[PDB]
Amino acid sequence: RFLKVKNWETDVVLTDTLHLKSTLETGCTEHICMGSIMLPTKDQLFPLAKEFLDQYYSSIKRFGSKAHMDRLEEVNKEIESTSTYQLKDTELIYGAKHAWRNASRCVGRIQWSKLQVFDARDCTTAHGMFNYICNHVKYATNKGNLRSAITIFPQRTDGKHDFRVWNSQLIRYAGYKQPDGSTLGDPANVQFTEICIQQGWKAPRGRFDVLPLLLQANGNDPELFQIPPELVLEVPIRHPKFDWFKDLGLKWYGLPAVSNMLLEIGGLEFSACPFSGWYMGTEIGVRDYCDNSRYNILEEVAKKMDLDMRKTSSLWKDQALVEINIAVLYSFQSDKVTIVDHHSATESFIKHMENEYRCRGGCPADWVWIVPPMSGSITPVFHQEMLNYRLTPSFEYQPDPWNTHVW
Amino acid sequence: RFLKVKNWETDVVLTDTLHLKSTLETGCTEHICMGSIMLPVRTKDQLFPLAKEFLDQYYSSIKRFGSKAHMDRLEEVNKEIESTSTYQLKDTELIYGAKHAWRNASRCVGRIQWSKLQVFDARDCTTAHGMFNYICNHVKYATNKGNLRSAITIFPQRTDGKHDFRVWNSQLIRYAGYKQPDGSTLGDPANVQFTEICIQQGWKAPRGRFDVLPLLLQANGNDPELFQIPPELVLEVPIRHPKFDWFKDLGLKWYGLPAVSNMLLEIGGLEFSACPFSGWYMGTEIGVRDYCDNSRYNILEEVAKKMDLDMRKTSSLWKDQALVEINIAVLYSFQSDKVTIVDHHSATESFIKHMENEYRCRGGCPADWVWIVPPMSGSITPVFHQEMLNYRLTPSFEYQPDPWNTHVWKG
Ligand code: HEM
Ligand code: HEM
Ligand SMILES: Cc1cc(N)nc(C[C@@H]2CNC[C@@H]2OCCNCC(F)(F)c2cccc(F)c2)c1
Ligand SMILES: Cc1cc(N)nc(C[C@@H]2CNC[C@@H]2OCCNCC(F)(F)c2cccc(F)c2)c1
Ligand SMILES: C[C@H](O)[C@H](O)[C@H]1CNc2nc(N)[nH]c(=O)c2N1
Ligand SMILES: C[C@H](O)[C@H](O)[C@H]1CNc2nc(N)[nH]c(=O)c2N1
Ligand SMILES: [Zn+2]
Repeated sequence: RFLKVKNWETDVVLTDTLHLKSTLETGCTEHICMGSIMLPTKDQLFPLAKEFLDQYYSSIKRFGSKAHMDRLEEVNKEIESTSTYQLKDTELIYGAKHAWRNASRCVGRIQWSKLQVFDARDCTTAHGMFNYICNHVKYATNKGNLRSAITIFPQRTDGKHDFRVWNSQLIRYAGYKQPDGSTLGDPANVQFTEICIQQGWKAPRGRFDVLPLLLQANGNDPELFQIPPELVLEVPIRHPKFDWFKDLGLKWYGLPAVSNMLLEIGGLEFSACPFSGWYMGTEIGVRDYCDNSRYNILEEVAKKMDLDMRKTSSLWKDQALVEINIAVLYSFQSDKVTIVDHHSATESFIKHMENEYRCRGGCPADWVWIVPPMSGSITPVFHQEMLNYRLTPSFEYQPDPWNTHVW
Repeated sequence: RFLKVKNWETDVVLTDTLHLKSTLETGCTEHICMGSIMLPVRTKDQLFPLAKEFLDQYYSSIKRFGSKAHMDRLEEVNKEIESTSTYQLKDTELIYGAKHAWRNASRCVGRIQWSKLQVFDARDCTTAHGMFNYICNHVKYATNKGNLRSAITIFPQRTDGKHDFRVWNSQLIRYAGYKQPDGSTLGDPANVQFTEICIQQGWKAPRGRFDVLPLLLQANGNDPELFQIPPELVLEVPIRHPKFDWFKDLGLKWYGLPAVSNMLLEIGGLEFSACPFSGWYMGTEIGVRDYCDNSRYNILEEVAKKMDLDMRKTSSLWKDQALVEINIAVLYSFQSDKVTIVDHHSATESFIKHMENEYRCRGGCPADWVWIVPPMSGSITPVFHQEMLNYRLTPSFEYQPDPWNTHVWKG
């Protein structure tokens, strides 16, 4: 029942008891581990609400109090009569923060309790969604001094009136297939860009075109909105040593903001809940720039560095990778836009894990995602055993709405 | 039933059926994943089924399933177990079994090579001196003056668990470690405990930074005995850098032959507690782990100091810069000395081709992503982007606890 995790660098051993509260399935079984797979009614709703409210009242040291019992009574009456219920503001804030706390793939959770929650449950139209999202963008960006935030649109009802942000992130670049076979812009976004144009977007047809928002309110057909250009903070990428680096013409945006997940709190489902923090540098320098399926820039940089590209064993890919990641960090830091390096972020996560074991009895963590995509074992998380399990409140991936939607 | 894995870079999707042949447990449940946990006497009753499963697999592989030879071998083994409580593998079976234990090793990125394994049958061995001679021969054959050849030496199987053959060393070749009164460590800090055991057993320690440890060998459950591998059989590579002439004066070297000696080989329910095996290094093992782990030789600072990197803030990525240069130096040095080594790009690319082939001909390839992805430059290797399924197939290699914890000292 009680499980131990060992750090092999320090010999520190921690005991996990929190996993006993896990509810949902991992995808693994006693016969098969799926650790590396990316995607592994009134009757159902009351136990979910009760479980949540119990943890909430426990959190504020009022478990088994009259107010605890009265709220449980209130919620039960509301579900029986209306088939759902509404969260109190205090409950919504607690829930959003805990969804982040429970996000096993997130290295940045030392920050979990510092989250600004924007209650957008009074929103009714796609134009309303756009205004809420602009305000989130401006608040979170804060002229480069980034602040974590989430904006929460109305919860699911019958499932035919969902609020959804069609975009995977609030800010991303367009991709276009070229009449010569190559891709201009971000190849990740070709399909979404096409849907945008199909819905009327006038595409600039450049390499770094900020995509418009496609917003769905109340199960309606999604609508197109452009984020005011002056709210989208971008960083030109230069290198502190290589003057030629700026000539690659690279830039990235300052605000990482995931907009396609589903927030579950107390059995209630918030299908539009865009949230934002700040970048860890490797996301941009390793994945966005160097994935073969993305901007794929390793060859160009290595050439400009005049490395021997004839043999893999010269480690030319590795040398150029480090330089790209040095450039990303330098550029953000020079322009006073919040960023964290992978050494700093992983060190903080280990401290967060220790805090969580001490105060909560554990911390669900997914090693496959937590270990950075470069220099893995020179970061402390590589050497740390982690247990992965699912706790609620939670964030869950949801499929692209253009698969599901009927026009 | 069918399980799919996807490659997120190529969109190639593969379908696993081989997982249906798995019966042993992973550590994981529907409620918890233990994929990053390093560590997640048989009765007759349990032995014949295991022997039957194995022999069925072997006879299928030689296309003789259900033959008279297959049926006669089943009867022969059944009678041997009923009568003696165990059985002996034919040489052909032992070879097939050792190759399949490697093919099945989900943490091994080098498995494209699995069918090329030289098997040394040491089941006639009776004493520690006998074990020493067999291990010396293994080292010489596998080293092959730098042109490394994969091999395994298999000592007698477990009988009652009171007469185990064991190599106490975790690898045939490793360097000593010495803890100093001031808390600093000379040599490899991973080996301090074992080094103290060797000294207690009578080893005269040179007390330098790269002293090759002696072998500590246990035959037939007896107390282990110390033996020094002839120095002329231990091939080493001094580490230098192609551009940085100061790299040589760090005084680094490493041994050419990686040889794991602490694992248990299970074939058909039989347990081979002493089965040292060897291949060749992937460079990152040495350049990333052995040299740069904080708990090992821990050379990053000294290298970065000599490179004159900005060390006041981690965001200069000085650790990452020094890491790459160290790994270039390891590959360069081995290559210049004509000692077989593989870089992480080549090894992972070959692994993906191996895995795809296995899906096509075998219906699967169990793989442990946490171990298969290299400890540097993870996402610029193709394995990072490849979904994997981890499950346990037999024959297999299993970790066993260090024998000094469990040994009954005879005196
Ligand atoms: C404040 C700074 C933050 C940092 C440095 C950070 C860092 C990261 C990183 C590096 C990842 C892996 C992302 C990837 O590889 O795509 C991640 C994932 C994730 N983060 Fe955090 N994060 C931060 C804030 C937040 C916030 C505010 C939330 C929610 C309120 C959050 C929830 C999540 C979730 C749910 C995932 C998994 C996403 C997915 O499945 O695609 N993070 N984070
Ligand atoms: C021929 C070249 C080979 C290469 C490049 C190679 C590469 C590797 C690497 C990089 C690892 C992870 C090592 C670590 O992090 O400690 C590994 C693990 C492993 N290898 Fe291979 N290997 C080779 C040959 C072999 C052979 C000949 C066998 C057995 C016959 C074998 C069986 C295993 C096993 C059982 C593990 C898991 C070890 C453990 O749990 O400690 N390998 N290999
Ligand atoms: C298939 C699938 C499943 C899943 N759960 N998730 C995905 C998104 C992928 C994961 N890996 C790359 C891409 O995710 C891109 C988004 N990255 C995270 C971030 F940049 F948006 C971010 C960083 C810090 C804070 C913050 F709020 C947001 C795909
Ligand atoms: C706790 C625990 C469990 C486990 N299964 N295993 C360990 C050995 C660890 C794994 N990671 C570092 C160390 O293993 C060190 C040995 N590495 C493998 C090698 F170098 F010997 C080798 C390389 C290529 C071919 C070959 F035949 C041998 C510890
Ligand atoms: C197949 C494998 O699970 C996949 O490539 C994962 C690996 N680890 C990751 N880790 C993070 N942080 N983000 C990712 O997108 C991925 N991708
Ligand atoms: C805790 C974690 O599982 C551990 O540090 C693992 C990670 N991946 C590894 N991968 C390899 N090849 N070898 C190792 O020793 C490890 N160590
Ligand atoms: Zn698992």
